[PDB]
Amino acid sequence: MCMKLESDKTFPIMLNGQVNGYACVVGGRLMKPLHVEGKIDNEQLAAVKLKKASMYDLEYGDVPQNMKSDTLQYTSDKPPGFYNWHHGAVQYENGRFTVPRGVGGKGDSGRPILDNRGRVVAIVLGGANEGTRTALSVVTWNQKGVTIKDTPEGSEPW
Amino acid sequence: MCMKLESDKTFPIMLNGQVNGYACVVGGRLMKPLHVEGKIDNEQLAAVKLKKASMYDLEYGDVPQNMKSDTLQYTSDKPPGFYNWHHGAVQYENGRFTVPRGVGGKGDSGRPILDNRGRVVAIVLGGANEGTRTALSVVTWNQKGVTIKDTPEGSEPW
Amino acid sequence: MCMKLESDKTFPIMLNGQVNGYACVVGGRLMKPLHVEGKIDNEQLAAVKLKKASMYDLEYGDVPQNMKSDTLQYTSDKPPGFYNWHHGAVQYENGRFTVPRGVGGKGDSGRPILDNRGRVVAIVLGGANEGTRTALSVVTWNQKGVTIKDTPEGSEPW
Amino acid sequence: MCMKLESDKTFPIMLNGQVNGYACVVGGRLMKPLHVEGKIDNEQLAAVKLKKASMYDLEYGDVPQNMKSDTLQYTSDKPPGFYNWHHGAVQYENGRFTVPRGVGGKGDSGRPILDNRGRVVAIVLGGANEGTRTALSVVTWNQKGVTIKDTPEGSEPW
Repeated sequence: MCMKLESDKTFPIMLNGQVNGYACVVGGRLMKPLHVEGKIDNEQLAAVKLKKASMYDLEYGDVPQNMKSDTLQYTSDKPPGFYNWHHGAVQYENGRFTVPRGVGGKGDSGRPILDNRGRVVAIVLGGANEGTRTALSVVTWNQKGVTIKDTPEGSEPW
Repeated sequence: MCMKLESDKTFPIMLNGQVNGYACVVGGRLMKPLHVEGKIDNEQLAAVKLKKASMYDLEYGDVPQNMKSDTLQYTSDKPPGFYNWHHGAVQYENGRFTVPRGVGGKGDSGRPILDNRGRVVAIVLGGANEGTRTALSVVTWNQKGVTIKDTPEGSEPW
Repeated sequence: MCMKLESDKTFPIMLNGQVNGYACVVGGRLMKPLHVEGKIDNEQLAAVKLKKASMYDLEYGDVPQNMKSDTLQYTSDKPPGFYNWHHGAVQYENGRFTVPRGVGGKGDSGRPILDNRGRVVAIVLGGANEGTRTALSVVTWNQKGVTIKDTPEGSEPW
Repeated sequence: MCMKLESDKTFPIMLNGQVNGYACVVGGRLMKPLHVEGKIDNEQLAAVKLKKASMYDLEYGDVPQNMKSDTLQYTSDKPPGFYNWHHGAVQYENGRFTVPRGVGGKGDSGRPILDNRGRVVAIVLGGANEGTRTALSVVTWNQKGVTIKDTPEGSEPW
């Protein structure tokens, strides 16, 4: 469903032995979290220059020679309820994302959140424990279309 | 229906003798009426510092970790029609909330008013007897999402 | 008959370790033993002031607003013998109270004795010890209606 | 199996909103960890005065009346492996207590490891994920029977 579109499209961040985060291409732009250290695979886009965003906890750069294809696409249209994920289902309510407790941790701090049509609405960065379902510190796009970072209080980077 | 959803979300307040008004938790925020005195039953949120909002007759505060299973999402979208309720059914004809004649009484002045899909649109404070189908004063949200009061006539605050 | 009627009428006293006595609501007044120590349950009824009658080994006070359905009227009329009781049956032969040996004991100081019509007739505070029929030191009401203290020799209060 | 066996003996420790650890009744001793902060439940086993250890990261005391039910015999007679547990089965291969991946989180820092005959063998404190399979820092009893600590490298309390 969602994993068949995310696979071979979202690229791991190797810390020389284990994955630390994930890097994703949206709109022809490669981006990966700033707090995640390591080297991304495949030589065709591992040498891309990334510039810091600091406030968004992201580093973004343009992937070359394949911007026409292999684009996840992004959309600000976010009707609440039942968005899919590589770890199952996340729910949208009151301007905030919720995931079941327990799932999520280190190594999952860069995965995108897709739609029913393979469209990205989110790039997960961190999470905060909220008792029964944990919230997600995440960059999204508001109604106008500008990137905004939503952080629940006390959110570690998973 | 509404009783099942409001269970384990609506926490009554006792005056150390008996219940004198419920307290609601909406949007990750506890709020109780100003005129309701006494401590609340659930001791986890009985020790939270509560800020006065005496224009709206509510003490409000932030829940510690009950963001899910006490969310009880609110929306300002209130189409005219019928809404479910703790006791019976309420209606939003002509921009006001009216209950049947005999229902409603002292000690029952914190009850939320839910939607068809279980979204709180109203918080009951008091009410007045406008013949049959008595209206009731209530804290709601306008079109822009800003909290307002609706206090019709000489509504005795129970 | 006796077990159903004494339910929600005999209010246990806790010394924060265990039940150690019963406080009884009769005639529109609460009364509990002096020699029992701890905190009465039913926090509505725990907050009332109790004044001491050291002559009858009691603390008595006015009950809260629950006038109706919580009277439990007492009877000065005492036909001899065959009275029901919480732990069994008592007897009123020769103006004294006799029980089978082995009943009662520490932690059971304050349970009432009911008549055939369910009206309370006696509230025990301790007990003597005869070989077969154990005696009970008790607060009863005289044939004129004035309260009296019937205590046999060697009444262990427990 | 062990879930029913250790029930009503493994008393949880409150973080004032949830459970952050477990306490054990071993040989009349109320054993709870020191890093697990908060208030222990009940009142019979909560009002006692505990004495810190700070070398084994436990705290101990005595029960006043519960000796009839304070029945959890500790035993150092320990063949290497195949021991039950609250969650699964633990293995003592190569002189080290071992568990599969993942299981064990916050709220699970104080529960005993039982024997095949319902005897307490170990009291878990923390763990580390390294080597072939993850290992546990735990307080146990050696061959001579004196209290001993076994701790891996980088064994933070989960």
